[PDB]
Amino acid sequence: EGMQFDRGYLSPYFINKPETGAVELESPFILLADKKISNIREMLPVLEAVAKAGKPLLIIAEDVEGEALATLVVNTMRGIVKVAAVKAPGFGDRRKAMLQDIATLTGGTVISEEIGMELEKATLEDLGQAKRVVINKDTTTIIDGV
Repeated sequence: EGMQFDRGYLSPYFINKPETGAVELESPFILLADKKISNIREMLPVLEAVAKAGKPLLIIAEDVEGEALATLVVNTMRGIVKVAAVKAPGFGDRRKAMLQDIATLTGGTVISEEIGMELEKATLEDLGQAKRVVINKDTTTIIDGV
């Protein structure tokens, strides 16, 4: 089964499983960010972290756009980074609540704009973990969250 929400990849170029036509990440770390990520400079700490741990990264945020989404995608296409990004589900307080539920499910911490919750201060410990994540055009599924 696995927890599944109605939000798909923010880019088909995150697809790493041709035979499926979808994104499939094994033993991924999951960044839960209740905010819009537009600058990759802010993402570097987490990106360095997952790379050192040798695991791919799923990003679930209010939105991943602009330069951050572009840079992320090109580097994914080039095989330099192992990531997939999707929008958090819901709107208003529902978004926050669902992000927290996913956080609890995966043992992660929801990064935000609040003091001490900055994305640039995020560590491997703030990331949720799951056995596998599957993302297609319409949905994201988190399987066996720690």
